[PDB]
Amino acid sequence: LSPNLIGFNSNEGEKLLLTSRSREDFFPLSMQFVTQVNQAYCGVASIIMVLNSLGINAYRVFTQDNFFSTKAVIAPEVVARQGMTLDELGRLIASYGVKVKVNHASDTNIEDFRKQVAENLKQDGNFVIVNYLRKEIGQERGGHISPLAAYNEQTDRFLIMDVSRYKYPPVWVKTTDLWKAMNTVDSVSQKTRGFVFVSK
Ligand SMILES: *C(=O)[C@H](CS)NC(=O)CC[C@H](N)C(=O)O
Ligand SMILES: [Ca+2]
Ligand SMILES: [Cl-]
Repeated sequence: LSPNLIGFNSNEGEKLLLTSRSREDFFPLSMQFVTQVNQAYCGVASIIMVLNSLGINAYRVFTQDNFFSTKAVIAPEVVARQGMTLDELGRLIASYGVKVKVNHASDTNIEDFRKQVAENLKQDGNFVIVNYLRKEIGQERGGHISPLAAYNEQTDRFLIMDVSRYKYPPVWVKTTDLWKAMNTVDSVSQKTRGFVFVSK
């Protein structure tokens, strides 16, 4: 990992969870944590984690293999090649009748991101998924999607539950770096990246 990130797979990373007071969502999300089934499915993995964490009925559970079994929003063949945009992520979640608030970085700011997300992370029954450019947080890749689990107030870092579990552990990222990474233009959408709030 680049030195600006603190891996959850370290004593320091564990301590950031232990000293966080905005960490409720870590529990149900970790309980549903999955590895993206292929290199393009980060958004699908993120969605099914959140849907299962919310208790959404599809035992009747969501799976990356059953998610598209919704197709009218975006075809699985398109997602397999290109992933999904922030707006497509919103619509895919909404296709199962769940409430979504999509926040493009261009329409908000770092202070409101931090405040609203930190408050959300204290609450069960709702969740946050981020869409960000990996290069901007010191990681390898283009645009990625994963849920957020916790916020450490002392260090101003958010815990990303990275669904690329074969490649990276969950990481604690500085708010400033995560903001910079969301405040990037996705060439597919020609819109900024950002974050989504998900609730019943
Ligand atoms: C994760 O597996 C995929 C890899 S392409 N990423 C996304 O679905 C986000 C894609 C979107 N266009 C972006 O660039 O942020
Ligand atoms: Ca929450
Ligand atoms: Cl799965």
